[PDB]
Amino acid sequence: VMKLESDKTFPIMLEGKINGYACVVGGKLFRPMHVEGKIDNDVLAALKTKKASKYDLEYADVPQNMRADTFKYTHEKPQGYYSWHHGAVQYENGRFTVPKGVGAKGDSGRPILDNQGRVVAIVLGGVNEGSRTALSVVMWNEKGVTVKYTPENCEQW
Amino acid sequence: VMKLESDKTFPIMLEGKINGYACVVGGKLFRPMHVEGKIDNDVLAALKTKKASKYDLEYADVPQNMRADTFKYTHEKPQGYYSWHHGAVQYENGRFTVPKGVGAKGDSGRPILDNQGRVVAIVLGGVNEGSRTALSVVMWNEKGVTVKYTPENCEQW
Amino acid sequence: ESDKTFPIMLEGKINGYACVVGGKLFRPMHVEGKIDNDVLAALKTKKASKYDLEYADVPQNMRADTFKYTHEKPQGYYSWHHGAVQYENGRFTVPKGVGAKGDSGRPILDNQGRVVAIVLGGVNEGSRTALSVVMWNEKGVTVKYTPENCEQW
Repeated sequence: VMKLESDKTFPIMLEGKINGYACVVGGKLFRPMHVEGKIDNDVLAALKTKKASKYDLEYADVPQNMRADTFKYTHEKPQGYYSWHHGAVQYENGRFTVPKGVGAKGDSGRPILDNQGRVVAIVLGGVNEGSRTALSVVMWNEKGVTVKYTPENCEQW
Repeated sequence: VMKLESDKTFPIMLEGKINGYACVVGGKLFRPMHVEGKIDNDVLAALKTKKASKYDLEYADVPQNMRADTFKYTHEKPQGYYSWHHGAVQYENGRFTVPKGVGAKGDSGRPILDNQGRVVAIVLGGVNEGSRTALSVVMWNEKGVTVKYTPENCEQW
Repeated sequence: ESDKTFPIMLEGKINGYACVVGGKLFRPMHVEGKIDNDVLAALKTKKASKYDLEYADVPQNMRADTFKYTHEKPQGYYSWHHGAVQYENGRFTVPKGVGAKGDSGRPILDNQGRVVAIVLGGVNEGSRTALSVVMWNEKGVTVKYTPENCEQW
């Protein structure tokens, strides 16, 4: 039994450029609503999406054959660190932050993960606040309720 | 357990039981006047309501943080079928009907929706007329004017 | 048996190789072209970017006719299409002047003919050339090792 985890995030192409990302979490597929482009994946690109303006997210149910190859998600956000494509992600007092100079237009849609490989949030954008850059994200509390958090003067990515 | 859609109808409690429902439509919260009890949502339960005896409806503007996530309504009511918590609702000859045995005390305030998810009416009560049971409701016409219809010998739910 | 690794054709040349290991088809992600086998060439692959690989579950009527792999990498000699390979310090090495563009995808086997790693690239380090590979540990976990300044093949 060879367990090779496959990509669960996919670049959204626009004018031949990576304008953001989509990902599959909990049998669903998500993409930031403010981000335009075509998912670099035929199968997923064809799926019709329901829109949730409140969360700047569009989503669709992933095909049956993919139901088992998606990110698991959790509400557990103890203060400490997590990871995302660019590296270390800090979580403290309800805000996710990354190092100054990391993160810019194009990262919208990237997931944030705990050490157990579980998704704790999806990035929508950010803003530099001194030595750190605070992120705008979609998260989830214990009840499964989706919550969107956006920092002061945030910039959509 | 991911919840992407917000609730739009909320039960009204009275002595531990559900006595009726309130719902958010067009940025406003509606509640049947004849129904007493506390809305099971602290923010909505505290809003000061404006009364309109004629329509047996109480209402108040929803706080902006919820204005966007409320039902869309319409005056379009072509003869045919609609839906509500209990199932198929028929609309013919200017009145809504449901099968016998469906609809009772506790259903006042529930909305009836069209296939596009828009609210066409709010239930205030009903009366059995044989194989079918006729509903009392408040609807909306062209001018956006609220209109109330009550079958013969109706009884408030 | 005998054909478990196939060439990946591009513009008429062999840009690399694909192989079936443990009921799965493997193909380097940085290698473009079509597998030299309609059956494998027809399967839809999933991307495994962290490992620079693309794979697909081979059909059932084939799972038994594919390479058998192992995590067992005891210091010693191994083999591949170009000859001897040495495993020492969690690193696979080949003699200098051996291995280059077109080898990505080739498997390395133990004395029992079991795959122990798939070649992704390599970088010369004097008399020996260090290989970048994809392998497995004592837990069935797929791993990717890449030497410094490793050029893709």
